Amino acid sequence: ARSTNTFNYATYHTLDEIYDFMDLLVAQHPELVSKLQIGRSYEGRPIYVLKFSTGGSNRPAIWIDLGIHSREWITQATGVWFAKKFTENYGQNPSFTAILDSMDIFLEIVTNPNGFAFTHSENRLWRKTRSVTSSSLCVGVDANRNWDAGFGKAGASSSPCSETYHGKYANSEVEVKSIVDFVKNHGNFKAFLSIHSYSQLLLYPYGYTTQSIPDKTELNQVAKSAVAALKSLYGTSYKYGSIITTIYQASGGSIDWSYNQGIKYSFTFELRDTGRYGFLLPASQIIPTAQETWLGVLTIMEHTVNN
Ligand SMILES: NC(=O)N[C@@H](Cc1ccccc1)C(=O)O
Ligand SMILES: [Zn+2]
Repeated sequence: ARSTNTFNYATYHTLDEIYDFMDLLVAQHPELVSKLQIGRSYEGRPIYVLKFSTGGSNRPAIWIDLGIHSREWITQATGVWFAKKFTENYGQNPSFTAILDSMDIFLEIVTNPNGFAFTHSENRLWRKTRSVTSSSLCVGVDANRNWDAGFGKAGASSSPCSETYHGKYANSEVEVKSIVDFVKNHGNFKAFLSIHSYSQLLLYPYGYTTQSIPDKTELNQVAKSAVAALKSLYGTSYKYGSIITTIYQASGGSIDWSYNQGIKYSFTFELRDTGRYGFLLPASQIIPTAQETWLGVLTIMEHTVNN
């Protein structure tokens, strides 16, 4: 309510509640976290990113986004928990402290604010953005089919009414371009993590082509380690591998774009579960999901620091 220590992390929140949370966190830890507005949504809502930094100019950074697909509520809920955990473990956990003393972490909890608000007021299963385009009565674009990586190719739909519609052209969605511009301007990101649900998978590039990435051997081992770490908590089983070999051919995905930009440690997490609840995961699983996911994320971060 009026203190991140009183905030209920075991329940799902609205857009306003999450945004308020950000202000409270920043007010409580001014020396560690700051709120940056990287753009505005199609409908004009501000797009915020939380920057966790210990100092420095343009220290190598880790990017983490959640909620690019509005209906995957477990992701924004995990992002809120992550934000609080960062402030609790710095100075207490030797590994994480080491990470923050040398790198910055950028966390975008609500990557698709228009769609998120829509899931709360009209359609709980909305997945796309909220932009409208003349030649169609259908609304929205699949933000994770809109990136400049094999755009328009197999793995995305060309019909505006489709849940996987890629849009008119790469980066047409302001929600996507806002991230692209910020990452490009920064120029020093070392890791790029995009979180989704559901399926319990840890994926690496590529999704748009069957071509194997040059760093396949290293990324596969990093994923193997992260999955083992995540499983150690509650025994949750995750599969891992390239997007195209694990799920299916998908074009215009964020991770493929970031990897092609030279950001080697690009991974997408697909959280719980494997279909029993799907997108409607019970609130009682928020904390356990967040706790185990953190172990997998920390593993990737550790590798990035020492590499
Ligand atoms: N559940 C869910 O959203 N799955 C992802 C799969 C994916 C991951 C990374 C790149 C491309 C595609 C989707 O965007 O459809
Ligand atoms: Zn998704």
